[PDB]
Amino acid sequence: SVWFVSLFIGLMLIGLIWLMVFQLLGPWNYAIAFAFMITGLLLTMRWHLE
Repeated sequence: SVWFVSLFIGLMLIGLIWLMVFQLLGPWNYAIAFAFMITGLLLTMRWHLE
């Protein structure tokens, strides 16, 4: 499944983002954050109007 794989990338990204909040410079940290914004949106556009 293409959505399930996508979701999994997004969790893997969230799992990385929790690490960027509490454990792990700036413009790179926010870049990784941004990429999970792309992934977040990607999953919404998987699906469409009938």
